[PDB]
Amino acid sequence: IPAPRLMWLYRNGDKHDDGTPFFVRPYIKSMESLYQQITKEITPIAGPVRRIFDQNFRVITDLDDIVDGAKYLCTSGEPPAAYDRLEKFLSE
Repeated sequence: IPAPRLMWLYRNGDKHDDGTPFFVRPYIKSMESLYQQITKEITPIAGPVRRIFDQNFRVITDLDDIVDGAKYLCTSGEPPAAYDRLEKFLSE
């Protein structure tokens, strides 16, 4: 049983978002449960979170795929924002 993994959450389309740290507690078992807790934290101006992308724009489909310390782009069902809005999300 791992310790709670850390996600650096980025608000889709908010080019000034410097990232919001979020700890995935071990009880979270479904994606919708995770989306709900993430929505509470970052409150996207486009509605509750429905999609989370890693920095290679792969959609997260299961909790086991989350990487401690990785950065994630959260959308409300829209595609990722234009590239020039993604500089902070995409920086190493």
